[PDB]
Amino acid sequence: FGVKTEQEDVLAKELEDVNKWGLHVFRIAELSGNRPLTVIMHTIFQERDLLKTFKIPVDTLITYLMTLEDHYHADVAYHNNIHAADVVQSTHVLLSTPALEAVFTDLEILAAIFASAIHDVDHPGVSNQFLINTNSELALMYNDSSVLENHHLAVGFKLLQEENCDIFQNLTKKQRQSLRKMVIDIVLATDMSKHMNLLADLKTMVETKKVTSSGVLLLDNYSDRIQVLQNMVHCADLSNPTKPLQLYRQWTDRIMEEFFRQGDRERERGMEISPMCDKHNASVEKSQVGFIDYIVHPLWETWADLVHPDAQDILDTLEDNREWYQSTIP
Ligand SMILES: COc1ccc(C2=NN(C3CCCCCC3)C(=O)C2(C)C)cc1OCCCCOc1ccc(-c2nnn[nH]2)cc1
Ligand SMILES: [Mg+2]
Ligand SMILES: [Mg+2]
Ligand SMILES: [Zn+2]
Repeated sequence: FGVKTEQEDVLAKELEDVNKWGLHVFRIAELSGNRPLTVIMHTIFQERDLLKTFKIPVDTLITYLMTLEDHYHADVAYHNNIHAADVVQSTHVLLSTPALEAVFTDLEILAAIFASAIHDVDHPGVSNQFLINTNSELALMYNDSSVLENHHLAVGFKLLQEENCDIFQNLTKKQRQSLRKMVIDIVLATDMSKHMNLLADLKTMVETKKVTSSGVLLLDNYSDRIQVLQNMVHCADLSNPTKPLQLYRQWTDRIMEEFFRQGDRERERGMEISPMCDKHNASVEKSQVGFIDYIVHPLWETWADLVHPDAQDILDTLEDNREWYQSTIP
């Protein structure tokens, strides 16, 4: 044929939901043969006309995406290619919000989506602090500073150097330097050690908010533009509790598998077991309510204020999920 396979058709039908919060990302992972990041990135690049805008050869895009997807670990429960695909797709929906219409350049949009795609690549499924405490090679290479996030960037960029992988080959040096700086600034902002300063800056921006040509945010300097993109990808990274409950609970199962495996490695080595990593002293439900109350709701309430009323349904889902987890605590 020159026509898709029946499995390719069922996948194409699921990918019609790519512009919606609550995409069936686990179903896309199954239908694509464990290629959700490649098919979601390819769909988004075609939808936003990024191949034409950036003169990206389609074979180069697909080669890079498969290579990037292959550097995520299928034997890590949470920080895998499905999480990367989910953050990409969630960023893509946030970039389309009414309040940001015509705000960002094509290069800023490419930076946010590419950053989302690479932001956890080659994640070993243990925390920065675990890597530091174990004298791991990664912690030594990055001098204990944003160890994982430095690594994700270095890998994401180094893979551009593999055979037919340079998706930026037709960008000018000016475009490449601007893109690279923005991608670095965004992925380094995914380190949870930066969360309280990012949130403080987002709150300051909401308090001093300006809108222009009616209803659209005014961002007239790099500091403000990069801060919104950093907070946007950080919101996407912390989006699991804002999703329909069938999706959220799969994310909770996966993060707790990864945390409990780290806690097993800590216990067996005589280390202090990290917060929420002890399967013998766990409350999954209390931990989700704490996560929402102290991290996810303060961030998403502030994001919702910046883009008000655009994120009202996302904030309502978060509040409903929080009440659901609270109601299951013995
Ligand atoms: C779908 O689910 C989760 C997805 C991801 C995480 C993460 N978590 N983090 C780190 C976040 C910071 C806390 C440590 C964990 C690591 C990541 O790097 C990431 C990987 C972002 C976690 C998910 O949920 C698992 C429950 C954690 C409970 O998080 C909290 C926080 C705060 C208080 C609190 N404060 N004051 N009083 N209580 C209680 C509980
Ligand atoms: Mg592995
Ligand atoms: Mg990360
Ligand atoms: Zn992540």
